[PDB]
Amino acid sequence: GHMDGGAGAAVSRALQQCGQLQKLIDISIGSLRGLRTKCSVSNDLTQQEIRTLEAKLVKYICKQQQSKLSVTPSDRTAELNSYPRFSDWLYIFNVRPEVVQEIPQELTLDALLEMDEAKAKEMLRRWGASTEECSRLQQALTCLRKVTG
Repeated sequence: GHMDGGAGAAVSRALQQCGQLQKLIDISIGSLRGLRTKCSVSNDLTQQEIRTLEAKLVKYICKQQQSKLSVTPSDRTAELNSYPRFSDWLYIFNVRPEVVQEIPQELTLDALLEMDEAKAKEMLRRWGASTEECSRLQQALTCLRKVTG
């Protein structure tokens, strides 16, 4: 409710970065994409760069619920309403993609951000998140609803 209401010339700041640029999300995530599989790196400072890239990526994927203050959440686009993509979201903190593959296709982050934290904990725990694993996740999933907006 602060300049949002019409995603016209304001949508560009959420939409160019939705796909057109694809450097911010992909290139930053490529670094962790490598790290998720290849953890033998001789470059310590890059482990820290990657650490930044991960946290930074949340600002790119969840910007559409944060920067929705300029781009109406009721407008954005179907694509912008599909963000943050669970696949491109859980990969940032590792929310066990092993577990997310057990989730029914109708239920996605779309519905996860929609559910209660207590409820989500029990959902995740029913998909393979093994109790403490879920708690580790919950603390990171909460970042979504704490990304401002």
